[PDB]
Amino acid sequence: PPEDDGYRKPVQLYRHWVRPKFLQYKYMYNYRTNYYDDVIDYIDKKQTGVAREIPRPQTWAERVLRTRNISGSDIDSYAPAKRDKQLIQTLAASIRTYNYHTKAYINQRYASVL
Repeated sequence: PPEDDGYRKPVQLYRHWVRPKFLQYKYMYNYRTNYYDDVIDYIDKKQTGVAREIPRPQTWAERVLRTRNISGSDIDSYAPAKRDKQLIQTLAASIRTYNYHTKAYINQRYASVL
């Protein structure tokens, strides 16, 4: 249908007025920063003396995983809690190991006949 179209039509909707700016959206900024993050990281830690291999180019999915690694990890990090809670009862059992002990074996007699 849009073959004999030429241009993309003049201005419309003059009287009502629409189109507030909507100037910024977050993930677009994330993508823009993503396209340069690896190279800027490489260079600015290069002046610090720490070494890294060449910034191999990354694909879009690779870029998104990179972004999640640099952003999702920062916003989502709750590793320590359940581990120590689970270790709590193991330690409690470790104290509880007394259980009156005693009896046992390889412990009998006093004879010196060898």
